Amino acid sequence: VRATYTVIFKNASGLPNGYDNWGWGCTLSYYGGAMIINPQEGKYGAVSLKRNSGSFRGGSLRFDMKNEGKVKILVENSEADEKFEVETISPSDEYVTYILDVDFDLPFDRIAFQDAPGNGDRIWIKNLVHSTGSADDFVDPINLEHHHHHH
Ligand code: NA
Repeated sequence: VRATYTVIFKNASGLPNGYDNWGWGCTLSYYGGAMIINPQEGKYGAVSLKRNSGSFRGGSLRFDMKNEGKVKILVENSEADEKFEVETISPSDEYVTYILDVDFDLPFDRIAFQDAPGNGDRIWIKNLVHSTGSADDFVDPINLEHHHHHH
């Protein structure tokens, strides 16, 4: 019952180690540790972070995000040709941390962030982690590693 946390990236200066991007309709740039998604207008651009090898199953996704528009979070199984909408996130000027249960009943090898309104709103992502356990049971190894010196 020990949860496995998989840190996908903290600060990004490029595509996460062991991942490719199998989305469309965006350009990517990296500054301030953020993966900066620039969707093109009219494309509903997505970044689909594709594991080179293996799959996650269930549990929960943790990440920081700011975004000028609504963002659709998905997981996908490449082999089964199956997508699952995890959540749609409202616009925010400031980074907000989300921890979201993945209720998909299949393994997933892809985690996607999509420009839902398709108007080209930018999206900024940092600190992407997967846990095998639930959102309520998530003990963030990222925030824990900031305050370890104190308590
Ligand atoms: Na844009």
